[PDB]
Amino acid sequence: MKFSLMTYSMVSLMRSGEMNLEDVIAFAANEGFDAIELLMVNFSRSSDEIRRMLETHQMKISCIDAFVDLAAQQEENFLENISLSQRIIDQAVELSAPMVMLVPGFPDLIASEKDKQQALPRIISALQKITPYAQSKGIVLTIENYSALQMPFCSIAEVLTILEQVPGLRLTLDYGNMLVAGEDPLEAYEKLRKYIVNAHLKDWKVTSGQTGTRCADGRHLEPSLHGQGVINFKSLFAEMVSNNYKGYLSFEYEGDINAKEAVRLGMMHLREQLNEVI
Amino acid sequence: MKFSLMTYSMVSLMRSGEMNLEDVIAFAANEGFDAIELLMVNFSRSSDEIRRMLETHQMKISCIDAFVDLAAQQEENFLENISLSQRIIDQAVELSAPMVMLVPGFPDLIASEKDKQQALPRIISALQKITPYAQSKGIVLTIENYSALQMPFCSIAEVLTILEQVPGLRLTLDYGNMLVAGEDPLEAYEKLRKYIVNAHLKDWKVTSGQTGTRCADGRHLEPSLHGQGVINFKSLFAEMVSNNYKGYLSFEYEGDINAKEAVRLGMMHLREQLNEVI
Ligand SMILES: [Mn+2]
Ligand SMILES: [Mn+2]
Repeated sequence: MKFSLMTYSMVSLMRSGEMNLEDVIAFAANEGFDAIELLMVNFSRSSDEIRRMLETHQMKISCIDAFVDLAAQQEENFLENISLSQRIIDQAVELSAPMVMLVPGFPDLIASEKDKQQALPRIISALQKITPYAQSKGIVLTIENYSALQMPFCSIAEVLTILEQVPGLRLTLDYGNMLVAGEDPLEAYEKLRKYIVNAHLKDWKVTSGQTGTRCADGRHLEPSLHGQGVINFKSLFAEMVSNNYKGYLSFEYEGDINAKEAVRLGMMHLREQLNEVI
Repeated sequence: MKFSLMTYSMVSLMRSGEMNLEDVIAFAANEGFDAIELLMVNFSRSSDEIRRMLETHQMKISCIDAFVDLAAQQEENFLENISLSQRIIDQAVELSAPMVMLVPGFPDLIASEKDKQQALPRIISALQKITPYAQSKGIVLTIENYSALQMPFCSIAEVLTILEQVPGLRLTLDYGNMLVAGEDPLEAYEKLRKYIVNAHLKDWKVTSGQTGTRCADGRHLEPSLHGQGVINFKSLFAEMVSNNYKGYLSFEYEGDINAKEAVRLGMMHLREQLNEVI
């Protein structure tokens, strides 16, 4: 039951220039994380440089995350996105990360029911091409269940449909995203357990006005510090220990509290809950 | 002073299957719009049937909108995104749309201040290749000022810096997005007037909790029906009339009110304000 810190959780401070990637790695080390989950949106940093930072701070990468448009209808773009996915797998090899997580589409690019219906077999086809490459390189490929419901990979049923058609594909369960999709997060873990090799932990609190995140049941949702919202982390941890889960628990925070403070506060809660289970 | 309906404003009902594209075109005609502004996320609709729908309902396309990653760091992907942009221009020719609007990056793909700095010259170089192609096809190419501030095309200064480096490039001014960026919308119009060939009209109201849109000055923002928020549309209309603006005013709504109701309500307000000017 090791914890990893998503670099995406620190994106506010990376965007302001207050933290660079090495600062995020050093902060993860200082806060007792076993790994980082590295969001990769370009290859501008050399592998040598990242490896140096990891060695300096005695840190590992548990998983590399990327957004890739595997729903692309244009053949040349679709093919280049499969190629980009293979480049990401190569980066995992170079950086000793055991796993990749792809978000295989973009919500603004699905603008109708027909678009969603067409995106699904396209995404499946792409993953059927990418996963064998990942396997040949010794890398575990996952997708994440998402929060924008026009994407055909949010509900338990949607993610199961993909996983059952892509040999060897695994799942990063974003526990909080399941709430947005109208699912019970614990039931999602139970139904998808055999596929779950990685997990994202984030929390939500209910609001009165629009947020750009409304779950299927109508409740307005705002990112919450972990333990201050509605997600029951202890029940998940109890089931995971019961089932001898061996993956990482990745800290995700998408809110507006200072990112370092949010990590310190939320990890206090998550560690307390895990200790109650252990 | 003509009005166009963004098909994006109807995206909720297209995603739910309640409206198809022809329904949006017929709705626009029934509500007295001169045109639609068509969001194009794929080429799956046949040009012949779109043209048929437009003739049936006596409607036009004022502008085609698309999202393309012109900041892509990987050369193969970047070149294919230039090619995709040229294909979008070809669709504008096939559909008799006189104008294209590109959103030239994706906010989740800019994860640091360094990424923003590197993205800007990349986007400019792409637009320097795409704009002569548009010119060769008689199409006016625009970008839109955006709302996620990690993208180097949100402030007045950022948009002006791009426009002044790309001969013939023009601007779709999203009046509400300027408010997100901490600018005065009317001042944005005044400073960018010579480039503005299309405009998006949307409104915002002020809220207390997290929304995924925080204005640069700290106010949390919620999509508003036009006239119920803080954007002064009459001042803009007065200046556009004084300057004899010849483009379209495009109706944008990103909120959760039923999309047909939102069009009817917001257009009542906007037409009243325009009538007060004339
Ligand atoms: Mn996640
Ligand atoms: Mn707009």
